[PDB]
Amino acid sequence: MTRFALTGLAGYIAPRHLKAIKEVGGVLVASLDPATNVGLVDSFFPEAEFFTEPEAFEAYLEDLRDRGEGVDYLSIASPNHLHYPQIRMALRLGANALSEKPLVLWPEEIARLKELEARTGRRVYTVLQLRVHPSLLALKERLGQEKGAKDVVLTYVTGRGKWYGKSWKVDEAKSGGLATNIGIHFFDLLAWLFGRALHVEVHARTPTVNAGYLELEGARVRWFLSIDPSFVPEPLRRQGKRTYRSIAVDGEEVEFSEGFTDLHTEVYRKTLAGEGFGLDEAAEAIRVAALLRTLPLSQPSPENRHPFLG
Amino acid sequence: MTRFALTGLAGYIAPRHLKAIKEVGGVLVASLDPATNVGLVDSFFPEAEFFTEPEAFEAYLEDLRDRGEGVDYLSIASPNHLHYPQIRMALRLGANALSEKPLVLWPEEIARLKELEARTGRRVYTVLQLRVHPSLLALKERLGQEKGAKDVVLTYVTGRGKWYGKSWKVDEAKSGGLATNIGIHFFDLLAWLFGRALHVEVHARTPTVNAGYLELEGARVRWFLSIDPSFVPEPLRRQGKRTYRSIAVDGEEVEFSEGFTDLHTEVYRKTLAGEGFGLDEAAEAIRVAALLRTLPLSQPSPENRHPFLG
Amino acid sequence: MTRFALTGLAGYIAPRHLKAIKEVGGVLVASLDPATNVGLVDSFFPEAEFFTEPEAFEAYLEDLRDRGEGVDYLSIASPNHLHYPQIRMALRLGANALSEKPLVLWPEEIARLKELEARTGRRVYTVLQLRVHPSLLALKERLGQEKGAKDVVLTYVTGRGKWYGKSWKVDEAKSGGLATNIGIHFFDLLAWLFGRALHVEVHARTPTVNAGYLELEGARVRWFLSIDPSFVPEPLRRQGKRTYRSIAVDGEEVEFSEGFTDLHTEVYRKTLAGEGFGLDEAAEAIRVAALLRTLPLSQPSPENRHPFLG
Amino acid sequence: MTRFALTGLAGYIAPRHLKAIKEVGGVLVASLDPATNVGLVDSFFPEAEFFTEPEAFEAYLEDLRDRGEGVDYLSIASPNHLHYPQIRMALRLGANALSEKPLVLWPEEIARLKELEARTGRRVYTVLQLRVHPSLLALKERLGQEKGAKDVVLTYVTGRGKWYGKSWKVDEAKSGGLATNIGIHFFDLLAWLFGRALHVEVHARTPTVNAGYLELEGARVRWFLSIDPSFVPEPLRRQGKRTYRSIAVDGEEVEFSEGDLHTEVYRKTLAGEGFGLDEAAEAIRVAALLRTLPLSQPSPENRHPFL
Ligand SMILES: NC(=O)c1ccc[n+]([C@@H]2O[C@H](COP(=O)([O-])OP(=O)(O)OC[C@H]3O[C@@H](n4cnc5c(N)ncnc54)[C@H](O)[C@@H]3O)[C@@H](O)[C@H]2O)c1
Ligand SMILES: NC(=O)c1ccc[n+]([C@@H]2O[C@H](COP(=O)([O-])OP(=O)(O)OC[C@H]3O[C@@H](n4cnc5c(N)ncnc54)[C@H](O)[C@@H]3O)[C@@H](O)[C@H]2O)c1
Ligand SMILES: NC(=O)c1ccc[n+]([C@@H]2O[C@H](COP(=O)([O-])OP(=O)(O)OC[C@H]3O[C@@H](n4cnc5c(N)ncnc54)[C@H](O)[C@@H]3O)[C@@H](O)[C@H]2O)c1
Ligand SMILES: NC(=O)c1ccc[n+]([C@@H]2O[C@H](COP(=O)([O-])OP(=O)(O)OC[C@H]3O[C@@H](n4cnc5c(N)ncnc54)[C@H](O)[C@@H]3O)[C@@H](O)[C@H]2O)c1
Ligand SMILES: CC(=O)N[C@H]1[C@@H](OP(=O)(O)OP(=O)(O)OC[C@H]2O[C@@H](n3ccc(=O)[nH]c3=O)[C@H](O)[C@@H]2O)O[C@H](C(=O)O)[C@@H](O)[C@@H]1O
Ligand SMILES: CC(=O)N[C@H]1[C@@H](OP(=O)(O)OP(=O)(O)OC[C@H]2O[C@@H](n3ccc(=O)[nH]c3=O)[C@H](O)[C@@H]2O)O[C@H](C(=O)O)[C@@H](O)[C@@H]1O
Ligand SMILES: CC(=O)N[C@H]1[C@@H](OP(=O)(O)OP(=O)(O)OC[C@H]2O[C@@H](n3ccc(=O)[nH]c3=O)[C@H](O)[C@@H]2O)O[C@H](C(=O)O)[C@@H](O)[C@@H]1O
Ligand SMILES: CC(=O)N[C@H]1[C@@H](OP(=O)(O)OP(=O)(O)OC[C@H]2O[C@@H](n3ccc(=O)[nH]c3=O)[C@H](O)[C@@H]2O)O[C@H](C(=O)O)[C@@H](O)[C@@H]1O
Ligand SMILES: [Cl-]
Ligand SMILES: [Cl-]
Ligand SMILES: [Cl-]
Ligand SMILES: [Cl-]
Repeated sequence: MTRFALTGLAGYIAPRHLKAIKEVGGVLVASLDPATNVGLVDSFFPEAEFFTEPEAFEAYLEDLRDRGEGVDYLSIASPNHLHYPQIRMALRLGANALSEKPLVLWPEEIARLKELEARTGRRVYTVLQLRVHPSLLALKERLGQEKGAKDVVLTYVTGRGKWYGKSWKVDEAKSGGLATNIGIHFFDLLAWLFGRALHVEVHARTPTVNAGYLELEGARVRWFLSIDPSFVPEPLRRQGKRTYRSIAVDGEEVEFSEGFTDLHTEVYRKTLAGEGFGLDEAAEAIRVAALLRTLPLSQPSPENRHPFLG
Repeated sequence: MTRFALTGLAGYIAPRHLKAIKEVGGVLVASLDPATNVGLVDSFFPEAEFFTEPEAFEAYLEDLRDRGEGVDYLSIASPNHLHYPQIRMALRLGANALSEKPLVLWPEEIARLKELEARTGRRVYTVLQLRVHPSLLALKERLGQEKGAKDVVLTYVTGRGKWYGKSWKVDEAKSGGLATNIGIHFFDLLAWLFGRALHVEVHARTPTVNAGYLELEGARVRWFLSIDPSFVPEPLRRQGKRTYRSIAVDGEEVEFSEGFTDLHTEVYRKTLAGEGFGLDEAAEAIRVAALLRTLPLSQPSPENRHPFLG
Repeated sequence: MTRFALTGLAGYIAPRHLKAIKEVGGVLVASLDPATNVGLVDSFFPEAEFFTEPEAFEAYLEDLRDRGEGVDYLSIASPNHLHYPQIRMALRLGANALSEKPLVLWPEEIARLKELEARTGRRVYTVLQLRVHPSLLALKERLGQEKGAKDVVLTYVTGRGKWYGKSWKVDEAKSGGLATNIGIHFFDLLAWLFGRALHVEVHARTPTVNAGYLELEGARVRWFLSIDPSFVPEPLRRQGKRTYRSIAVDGEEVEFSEGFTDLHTEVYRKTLAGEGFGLDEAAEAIRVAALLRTLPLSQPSPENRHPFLG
Repeated sequence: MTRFALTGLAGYIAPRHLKAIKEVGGVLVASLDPATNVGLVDSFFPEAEFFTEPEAFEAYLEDLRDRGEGVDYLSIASPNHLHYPQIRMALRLGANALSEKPLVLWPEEIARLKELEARTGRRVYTVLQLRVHPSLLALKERLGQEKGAKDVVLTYVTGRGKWYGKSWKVDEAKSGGLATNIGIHFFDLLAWLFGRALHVEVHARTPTVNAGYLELEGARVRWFLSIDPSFVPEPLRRQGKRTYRSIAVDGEEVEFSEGDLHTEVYRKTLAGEGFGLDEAAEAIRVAALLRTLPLSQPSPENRHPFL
């Protein structure tokens, strides 16, 4: 049984990690979370230890290591800014890391972790589940058959109620900003499908809307991201729908369904089989997100302006 | 359309409150919780306000009240020691209070809420779902048919992993202790079936077990409470059970480990129709738990001793 | 003997409040703060009650009131975004409020407080110690003696090390931003001296620097505000000084880096003597600070530019 | 210049650590505390880094050493239950530790630290200022110029208002209980003066009082500890004194109610004369026994007067 510890046990995404650890036959040995509604853990791993203090959690896994029972993986589902130091914890404990996205917030942290992987003999992986979504895998094989850059329009609107503005997720120093926190997976999907960003522009940057343009090696991309559910197109909004994804590639919609229940598990599966997404796979989206977070706004040309920008 | 606010939204029991508010066709106007994994609320009430600061939640509700739009109920699912001051907030805001058990921790607090109900024109109600469990309402019907006090064996085992001992639930000043935080349900069930407690003894009192004997108007009761999954009887531990709740009366036995899904809803239904559990109904279990809190351990006569003790 | 309760006991400013209350012959009945290094309080008011939960602090004060022993004042030293809801608490308890600056973050809040004072017959005061600084009182007396617009240069450097960036003080939602949390002192000084701001520009807004230009009824004002200690005039840096506050107006320069030891007690004295700063006195600086918060940066004309951006 | 990092910067005792570091020529390079009224630090070490997340502080310190700029000491002033894990962080970073009392909460943690010291070549020290108090260094003096068991009465009343009951200091899992959190100083003083405890009893253990009786190699000791100020003897009381610390040894009283001892401790620690695991271990063993022994009824001759 591969042996896991987990951070962020009380959070929204952690149950998918409990399910994944179970479904690959792993065992959860310990969890860390300063918050304590975590009792769902009893249904999966009735024996797991639990800590509220990071140093106590670390001291415990270090004793496990020192007496031959260390965890193989620290799975990390804490707020975004804690990814890097908790990955650093995984490696100093002689463990591999399996971190929620964004893997870390800064290109400079990716580099530092490259070095520590070397000197530590351990590896850093990340959960990028769009990469295992069967429609998007299908999209990538097709594109492999095609010549020429694609023109892409990417839209993602994901309504959040009021609690969202009271959470770490809108605190730029913890979340990296809207584009990072609700965008990272789409910029990662774009890098995966279309390669490196030669040019990056940001055209709107407010508390509820980020929008802009990328020129990547394989695509020109106009993109729009929002947490305000009224950018949902009116035919779906009159239905009380709260979200809307759409990637169109050369005017054609890319149909990937919501229905998928298993993608965290598939990621965990790939990772254990030595096919996981490492620092090299993750880095380009992080680099773009860091630029998006820090670049001054620019005025878009008409070719370059997302349609929702008007 | 009854208007609710709710405290402790991120917690373990909150989701059953969100379902009861929906199912009774109320609307959730605002929630408070310093912890912010609360996004499940979007699935129910995508417009509700949200606060992490109680003073700000209170000023918002007060504004609504002052402009004629105040909530009807404050549903309270925060840790036990805050039930009382949040019920006080409820009344001072013009809302009835609908509070998780233990309604409050101390009988002196019960008596203060009685005065205040009078000065504020609103009511304090409590969630005592064992009182609407159909097997127990059934058990109560049979008991009413018979003359004489009954001899009762009450066994309540609810396994918890290590997380429980890092939570407020084991902090006696926040939870009132194991016999309050878990036991109040059964002390209240026994008050409802058998009336007042004439004599109370505690025989064991450790971080994981509490046990003792009560003489109530209608019954003699030996009781055993534990958070150690190991006291679940062997036949049920084999099939993976962590929770065992049984009352045996003269030797007829009812299991009620099961069937709680939407008993919260039913409590909400009764409470809205004016047949809710008020301060008069809740006081006696509260008085008993408070006594069990300060009481010195005593040696049990063998007729007074629960069978899981020896 | 004036009865006080206090919020924010564990913080940087609270010790001036303890001293103020003691020195005007007040007594501290109770305090509130989630944080608990507050033991200094025993050496002022060894019997005061202490709460970490706002709802409990409030129920307690309300009991005191209900039995004819309410506090006379709630002194408020919590983070800036909590001022409004805590003054609302004080008034709903039949106490006056004496709040730290900024009295509140939003002008519209000043208008609700005004209505609550009439209903209540209680008053909301604020701590504006610059208005009692002898150097600034004397400046104001001299300026009284001459008609015509004044030409003003205001420099306010309050050097802060790295800890400041992890504090609520740099979280815009809680502090209002540098120009509010520190700036309000000098925007209020300026309003007090020269009246209403007719025109407002912001030239720099970074994490350590805010600067801009005002035109008020009585004066034009070039201002610069920084928490970077490198901005202290070299001559004074040489000497270990980390804070520099001066106002230069028409051929005279008044320094006010020091002289603050007793100013909080003098504010309490004036307020207890019915000469405190109320909503009317505080509102203009609050209005300007709220404007500065949202205004887009603009290119300064050279004559409108503070010399430190020079 | 000796390089320190500090934990617990926002708390009650931290300013004595800032003063000590400054006064022995040290430099504070970084601090950790989840709480943020820490601005006092700018008037000592205006350049120090500051962290609220332990993992982030530790990554930073590790970076410092992965490139030759490590701290030499980690000064630890966080709640008691965090001493052990923070000392571990110190040793794992290649730094020595200088931890507030009690050094750790359990005897078994002492043994594990002793192993880590050997693996690492680094050392764990602790702040036991009563050992540097000139009035107790002088009691110890007079003492070792006679043998034979002493008869000792220890009274330690350290008055605290209502805020104390809302603090980690009364949470037994964090503080170890009253006899540990306050008691450890006098249990250590006694072990230092009189050696190992051979017999231990507890006669009262309430939220405000712990009292009992010890027999040590060199003394019998009746002891009483309270955070309730009303146990200050009615003479010193009617005048609003709120702390009283007395050890009477065969009828003669030394009083240590009123205090720079932290600096002396840092000095001796950096001078190679600090208080290590060996020194700290006995008080820790006794405090652990008392947090856990069942109460017992004292014989009259073994019962502290104040009972
Ligand atoms: N793949 C997806 O579909 C998906 C969806 C949501 C979130 N996420 C990602 O998962 C991570 C968690 O997001 P969440 O949505 O579950 O947010 P969350 O706020 O619901 O959960 C956060 C949890 O982390 C805890 N935490 C805070 N500090 C910690 C520490 N020092 N150590 C351990 N735990 C700590 C908090 O108490 C909280 O319980 C984020 O990185 C986010 O980007 C991914
Ligand atoms: N009938 C049942 O089956 C049942 C089961 C579990 C719990 N409960 C009761 O429900 C209440 C909650 O229990 P829980 O299990 O969900 O514990 P929990 O720890 O999971 O949930 C606690 C929630 O309260 C929040 N909280 C803390 N302070 C608050 C404040 N000042 N205002 C608002 N919220 C605050 C915490 O952040 C947390 O999110 C308790 O009274 C418990 O006795 C009943
Ligand atoms: N006039 C001045 O020179 C001056 C100086 C500093 C602060 N102030 C003002 O005083 C207030 C406090 O500033 P601070 O310097 O002392 O910063 P601080 O961060 O040092 O102290 C803040 C205290 O508020 C507490 N707190 C948080 N939430 C609370 C709540 N709901 N109720 C009660 N307390 C709560 C925190 O735990 C902390 O102990 C701010 O408004 C600030 O603008 C004025
Ligand atoms: N020798 C003495 O006279 C004396 C006096 C007080 C305390 N102490 C010891 O010092 C330590 C601190 O006591 P205190 O009086 O100053 O209590 P305190 O509660 O005033 O200070 C505690 C500080 O620790 C911080 N903290 C909490 N978790 C932390 C973490 N993971 N990392 C860093 N800091 C964290 C808190 O935020 C707080 O600022 C305790 O061991 C106490 O026994 C010694
Ligand atoms: C009826 C009753 O006694 N209610 C009390 C009872 O709650 P309930 O009935 O739901 O316990 P049960 O185990 O049957 O839950 C089913 C699942 O949820 C999981 N569970 C349960 C509790 C929890 O906090 N977290 C959690 O994940 C658990 O792992 C199970 O798998 O114990 C709580 C507690 O001591 O904490 C008390 O606060 C309640 O007042
Ligand atoms: C794939 C992807 O976009 N991942 C990101 C995505 O989450 P996901 O896709 O699951 O949300 P989706 O809208 O599809 O609905 C799921 C349901 O749960 C609700 N939801 C959503 C987030 C949350 O914290 N809580 C929550 O209840 C929501 O109301 C729905 O009802 O948004 C997160 C966020 O917005 O913070 C990011 O942190 C993630 O990186
Ligand atoms: C030597 C010794 O016993 N040390 C222990 C002792 O501290 P010390 O000697 O400093 O307190 P003394 O009673 O002499 O009061 C001094 C003044 O400060 C105030 N004081 C005191 C403690 C506090 O936490 N806060 C505070 O303001 C108090 O109000 C007085 O005004 O109590 C601590 C505690 O209670 O936790 C333990 O952590 C220490 O290890
Ligand atoms: C009058 C005025 O400008 N008030 C504002 C001003 O505070 P004040 O005048 O006291 O600071 P000054 O620069 O003189 O430092 C004095 C010493 O204290 C130390 N100091 C200072 C602030 C602090 O938070 N902590 C601290 O330890 C500092 O290291 C110095 O050693 O900054 C506060 C803030 O920065 O948030 C605002 O909340 C105030 O409203
Ligand atoms: Cl822990
Ligand atoms: Cl809020
Ligand atoms: Cl409280
Ligand atoms: Cl940090």
